Amino acid sequence: HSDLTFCEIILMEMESHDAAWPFLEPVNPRLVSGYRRIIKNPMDFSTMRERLLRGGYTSSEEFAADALLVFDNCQTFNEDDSEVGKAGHIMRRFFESRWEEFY
Ligand SMILES: CCOC(=O)c1cn(C)c(=O)cc1Cl
Repeated sequence: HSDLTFCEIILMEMESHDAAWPFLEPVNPRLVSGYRRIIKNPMDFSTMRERLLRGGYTSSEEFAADALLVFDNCQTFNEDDSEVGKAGHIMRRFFESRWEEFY
């Protein structure tokens, strides 16, 4: 239980983060040219929220994979000095930091 209880804590903390704005909702491929072709497994905080709420995470490890996928996607599609890339680096370092000072 404590495993999934922390997942809620961190997801909430990511959702409300200043740098979270690129990752709150699925990327809209109609608005982002090339996104469909380049990113095979899209992921975002609202998708993780839906699954978490509907109980669909077996372990804290499955949750971490989705979180890391968000930031791997970010780094694959965006330049590191792009506005989205900069936000993703802040978010990625925030996640790894929060996650580790518990596990
Ligand atoms: C809220 C709009 O965010 C974006 O436009 C965007 C988000 N992600 C996660 C990307 O990888 C690329 C863009 Cl353009």
